[PDB]
Amino acid sequence: MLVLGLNGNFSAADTDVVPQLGEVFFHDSAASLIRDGELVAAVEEERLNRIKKTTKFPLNAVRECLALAGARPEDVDAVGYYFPENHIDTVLNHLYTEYPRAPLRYSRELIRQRLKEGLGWDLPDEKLVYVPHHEAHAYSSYLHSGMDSALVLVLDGRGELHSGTVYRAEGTRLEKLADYPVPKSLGGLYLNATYLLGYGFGDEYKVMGLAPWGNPETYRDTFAKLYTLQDNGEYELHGNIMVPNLVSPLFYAEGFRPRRKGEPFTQAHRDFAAALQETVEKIVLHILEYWAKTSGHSRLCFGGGVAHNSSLNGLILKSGLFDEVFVHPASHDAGAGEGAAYAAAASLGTLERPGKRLLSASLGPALGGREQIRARLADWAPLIDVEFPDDAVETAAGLLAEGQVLGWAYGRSEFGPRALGHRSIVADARPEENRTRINAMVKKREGFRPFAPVVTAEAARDYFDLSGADGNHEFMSFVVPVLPERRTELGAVTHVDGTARVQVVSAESGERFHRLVRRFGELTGTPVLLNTSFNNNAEPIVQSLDDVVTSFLTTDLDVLVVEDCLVRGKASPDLGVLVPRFRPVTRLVERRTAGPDASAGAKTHEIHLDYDGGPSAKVSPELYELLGAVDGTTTLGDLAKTVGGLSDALATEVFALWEQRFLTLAPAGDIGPL
Amino acid sequence: MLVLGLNGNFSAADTDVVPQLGEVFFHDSAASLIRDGELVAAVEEERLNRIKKTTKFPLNAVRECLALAGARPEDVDAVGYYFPENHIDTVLNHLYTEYPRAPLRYSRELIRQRLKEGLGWDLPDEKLVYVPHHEAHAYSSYLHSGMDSALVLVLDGRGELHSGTVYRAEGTRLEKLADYPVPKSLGGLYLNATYLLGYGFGDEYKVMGLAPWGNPETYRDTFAKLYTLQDNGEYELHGNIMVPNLVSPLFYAEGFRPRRKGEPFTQAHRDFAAALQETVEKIVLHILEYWAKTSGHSRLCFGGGVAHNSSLNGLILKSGLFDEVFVHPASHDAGAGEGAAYAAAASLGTLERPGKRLLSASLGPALGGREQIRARLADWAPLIDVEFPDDAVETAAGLLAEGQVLGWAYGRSEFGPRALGHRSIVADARPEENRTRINAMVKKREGFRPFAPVVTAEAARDYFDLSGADGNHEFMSFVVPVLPERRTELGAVTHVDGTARVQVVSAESGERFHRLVRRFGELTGTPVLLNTSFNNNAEPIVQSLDDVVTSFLTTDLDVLVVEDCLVRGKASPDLGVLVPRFRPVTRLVERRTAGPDASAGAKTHEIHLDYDGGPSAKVSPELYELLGAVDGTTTLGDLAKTVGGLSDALATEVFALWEQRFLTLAPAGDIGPLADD
Ligand SMILES: COc1cc2cc(c1Cl)NC(=O)C[C@H](O)/C(C)=C/[C@H](C)[C@@H](O[C@](N)(O)OP(=O)(O)OC[C@H]1O[C@@H](n3cnc4c(N)ncnc43)[C@H](O)[C@@H]1O)CC(=O)[C@H](OC)/C=C/C=C(\C)C2
Ligand SMILES: COc1cc2cc(c1Cl)NC(=O)C[C@H](O)/C(C)=C/[C@H](C)[C@@H](O)CC(=O)[C@H](OC)/C=C/C=C(\C)C2
Ligand SMILES: NC(=O)OP(=O)(O)OC[C@H]1O[C@@H](n2cnc3c(N)ncnc32)[C@H](O)[C@@H]1O
Ligand SMILES: [Fe+3]
Ligand SMILES: [Fe+3]
Repeated sequence: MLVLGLNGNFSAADTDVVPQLGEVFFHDSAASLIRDGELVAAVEEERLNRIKKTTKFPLNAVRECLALAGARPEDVDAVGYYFPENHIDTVLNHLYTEYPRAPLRYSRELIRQRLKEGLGWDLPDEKLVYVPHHEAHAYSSYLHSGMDSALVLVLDGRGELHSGTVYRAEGTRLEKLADYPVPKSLGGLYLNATYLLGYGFGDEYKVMGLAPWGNPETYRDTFAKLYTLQDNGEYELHGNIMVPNLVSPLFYAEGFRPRRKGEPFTQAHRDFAAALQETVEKIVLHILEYWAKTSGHSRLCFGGGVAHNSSLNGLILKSGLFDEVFVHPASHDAGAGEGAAYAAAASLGTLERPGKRLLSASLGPALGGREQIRARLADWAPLIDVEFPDDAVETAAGLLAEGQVLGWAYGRSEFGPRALGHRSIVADARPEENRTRINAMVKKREGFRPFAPVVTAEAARDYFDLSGADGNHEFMSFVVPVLPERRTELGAVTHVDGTARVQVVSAESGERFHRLVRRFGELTGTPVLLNTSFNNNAEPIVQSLDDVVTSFLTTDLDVLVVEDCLVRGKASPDLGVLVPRFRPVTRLVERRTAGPDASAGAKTHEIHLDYDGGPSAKVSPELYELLGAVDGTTTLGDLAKTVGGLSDALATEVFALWEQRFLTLAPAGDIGPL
Repeated sequence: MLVLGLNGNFSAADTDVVPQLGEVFFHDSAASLIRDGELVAAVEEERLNRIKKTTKFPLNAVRECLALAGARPEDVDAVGYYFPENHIDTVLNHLYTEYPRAPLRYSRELIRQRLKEGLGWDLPDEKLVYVPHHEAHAYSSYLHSGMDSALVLVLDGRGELHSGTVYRAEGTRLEKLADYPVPKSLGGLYLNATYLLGYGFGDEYKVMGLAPWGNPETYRDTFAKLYTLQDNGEYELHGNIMVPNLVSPLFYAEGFRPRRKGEPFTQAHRDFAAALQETVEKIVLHILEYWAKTSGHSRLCFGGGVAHNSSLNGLILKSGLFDEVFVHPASHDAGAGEGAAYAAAASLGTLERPGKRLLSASLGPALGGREQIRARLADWAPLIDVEFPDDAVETAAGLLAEGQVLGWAYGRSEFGPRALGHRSIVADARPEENRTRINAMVKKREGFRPFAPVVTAEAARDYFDLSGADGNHEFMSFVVPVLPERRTELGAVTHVDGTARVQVVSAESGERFHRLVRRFGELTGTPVLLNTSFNNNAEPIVQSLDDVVTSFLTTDLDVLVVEDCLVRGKASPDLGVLVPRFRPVTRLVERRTAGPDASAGAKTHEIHLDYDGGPSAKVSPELYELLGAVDGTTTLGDLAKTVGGLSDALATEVFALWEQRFLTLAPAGDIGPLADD
């Protein structure tokens, strides 16, 4: 039994199903492969097309999952999709009425067209199974919990008809106990409030990271007008007929002005986040306190996108409601695509389930074999020096104790948004300056942002207060208090409220990462490391070896440890050996506007990425002429000859387009099949 | 007492408040001027920036209105805005949360800045009065009716809180009787249904025009699921949590598939439109039966964008519920902007009302004086031939009897969507072939589109059944039956169901136009002319002389009559003398896309208009080099020398771009400041 789980929209690589398709229309595209009830491969398409939270069809992710399982398309028994057929088709139909040129191609045709053109796979209609959205979520959260009975809560933005569902799980059987309608969505509320702080979709864990810095008293009574806790676990949210945002009209009325991009976060902003975070905690625990005593379950699985609110999770944990809580590492819509596979298996036959709680998220493609990795790093020789230590883990621990900030790339990439020892950036967790520098120089992000610690399983309770229910901490699902007497020791990973979004690494969850953290503690007295995700501000988590090296050279990391190799940047790196290649979304424009006296304005030159929310950048006339000559095989040095050679000015300008990922710069060739 | 009325959004000429601002966010921008209670001036901004139903701030319209009234900006005593301040500023706030780089400027700051930068007018804060949206509509519709009391129904898409409002009007007082919430919008219902026919915002009247071609029984039981008539004049519309459209999910579930661009209208399309039109009539008649009995009133003023549904208006007329029915020529938001002026006068002091019923929509800027018109037509000499007849009306009447289609441009331009004898295209109404002749070869639009007749006040009742009630027919607000014994005589202007959207021109509403139609009737025994708007598919109704000449040269009209001058197109017109100018929204672009093997794709060159829903067109490398050198003074022929000269190929390509209005092509200079009459 081999079943493919699918989620996302149906856009090709270079175009969208309608032009400029909005970024929220079936996002977080991914493919999951389960076989005999075990989850053998999972990767979000964002890692492969390099578009964060992409909507495009997860074609590459399917191909990558088939390869990791050693399977051909013909070997797959069923395909699940994380929404009912009528719902996705009605939304497609709506997009079509707004874009009268788009052909009427609905989801069944589009899935079968993508799989046939992109993999040579004629999917039979009988094998494609559509699935209720929260049923998919619930399966994913619950079957990977290691529990035989539980209460499953699914809260997200919305499914086909509900914003929240409560399930009873026993064995492999789900039983609905409750749902909440779409206009009560807590993910809708949280996204709605997020737009008031200059953020947009995807930024909601920044708002959650800002809330501890604020006082939830200021706007407590303002938010109180937007919801009412009712009896027997019910609640109402209170809408308006002004704008499609639940939060802005009332806060506008009260003098609150939405933050602009590039403006500092004022104390009024910090208090807003705090009040928002408190509201959602109040409602969810209201729901949970009720359904805990009503259904009788002492164990909770929490899924849906809202279950990535680690702060909420840490408060469910510290409440007394449950003895055991489980959260999947992908609880957002990519997790729901995995669930669709389990739900498809159950509709055609019986449902095989995992036999242990999921401990590792390391489920994507790997970097390659020892020899193709060494061969590909040779192709980067004009930019990097490489060492091969006897014990890279031992060497990396020493470098970490010397104050070096490392990139750490090993094995298969992490499914879900957190890095857990396979595509990580790590540093000493003790100096509070490391939070300031890694925020401002490395990840190039907002100073208020916290940093998550990884601690060994054996020293966890020496540092963090895990009391209350037993939660799973392998995937950074829970915010926990740092023990008061350790807060100054762990200055980089302790937040303003004394909490941390902790990962507890064990030999069974990540053997090599546990080795790194244990050996660091033997050298320093502190088996705790700072562990942020290995990506700059312009990209999702790095996937391939070329991704890892590109990101290392274009961020300000000290050393890269990739599959036992020690990589450092060359003194004077030679950008001219690198082969420029357009991304399928890369676009070059020469534009003239109206000018003074109804004239043609002066020319400008822009590179941009052709998707909703995609960035853009001005380029010189010289580089505009250079990038126009890109053929995918000629190096940047030989291309630059047609504008008179690769001057230092041009290489710097290219280096900045590279850092914003406007196009691919990598040595000739590629690593080859893994 | 001099009051400015404003409506629309606050975008500049060359950008929008937020980028690519949606075409629905405060549309049909217009300025209006009332002095001592009379509407002295009013033009929609679309006429001046040439963007149909534009949302941009109506700064030009304001300047035109001040000049037609001989007023300094500092002479204005109050400015009125057609929405309340919390509402527009809350919508702006929402646009600002979705575009976090947009400066936080709300409506009061934005109105003042457009008037200080654009006119030098430091607007005092105490002069700006914001007005409830259906209150503005109501004033416009009732103060021009000539009625001393009436029931007022305002039914549009949306105001701050309502989608329909019912008033009692006595003298100058409005008294609210009822309302319907936003989710019951019939305007919204109609626009939702328009999207399923491959059309969009601004095409509703096309959908109304298609409805007679179809049988409302096919989808009658399907629409019945979307609404319910209730007691006490209430109705419910039945939503869904699937998509922001009331109609599409149910029809998708029953196999209805929305029309694509360029597809022919199938019988199911025609039936859908018919069933859609039958529903809105049924509901609006259900509202009105109740409020005509309950208020007991015999006079009705109907306002809001839904009141441009002339089919609905005629059915209301043929119902025996009212004795009189009045409809303002601009019942869409441009009229709320006028009404906003009155409501500001009522708020700030006393409300002066119009003496008589409004008879003529001819409230815009005028073409110009006799001398400067002759001078400007001289600049156009390389492309046109011009005669100066002794009686142009008499010359025109014979031409029309001869079978020519005529451009007709006189005086001040018509407020509202209808052309009524000041910016019109006119032809013999008798031959049925003249429909496809003027549709397919002149307007260049769908052929099903029927054509409106203009009849004389004297002959009117000899051709149309104006019975049922006394409706005002000076603005084509009412569709009426054509008398069966005349339906064959009037072949170009009789729809498939026997009806017509009649203008009735009198010596009082439009003298010159009335003489024209009367004379043609003396020459033919049929005092009916076909009357359509003077504009091709890519522009609103023309405004300036250069607009009128441009439009004549880029359509296939036989003759143009413009202020007593007869203009025809030269055998070979000389495009080289026209001076190209960029419009503020013109963008010229060289584009490269991703190619195979991760390469750079092909350089495509294109011109486009940078506003939501604006057109675009591919251009040759040679025209791209030429257009990029446009300096706004040098002629096309002199610019063309930098690429080898204006070859016939380039002139054709430029001409096709001219025809789609991508840029302004016009002789050097302008007609100059429009002089005083
Ligand atoms: C113009 O036309 C329409 C317009 C609209 C609706 C429609 C139409 Cl047609 N009509 C339809 O039907 C939509 C259809 O159905 C659809 C696209 C459904 C997709 C699959 C659904 O995706 C899901 N299932 O919500 O994915 P999930 O990954 O689990 O979670 C994600 C949620 O969780 C929260 N969240 C994450 N992180 C934290 C944290 N750390 N703390 C607290 N909250 C957090 C997030 O904040 C977010 O709210 C997308 C969705 O919800 C949208 O906002 C993301 C609301 C979108 C609503 C609109 C655009 C108005
Ligand atoms: C994304 O943000 C949105 C989207 C919608 C609504 C609102 C908002 Cl903020 N909220 C309002 O309040 C709208 C406001 O009042 C407005 C533009 C009023 C003009 C003058 C009316 O004409 C609106 C209509 O009637 C329009 O049909 C032409 C249907 C529009 C529905 C929409 C534009 C859906
Ligand atoms: N704020 C606001 O809405 O302005 P507004 O007074 O100009 O009305 C526009 C509305 O009238 C509806 N509408 C326009 N023409 C229509 C027609 N011929 N039939 C029905 N509805 C129509 C249109 O589809 C849209 O819902
Ligand atoms: Fe979800
Ligand atoms: Fe309106």
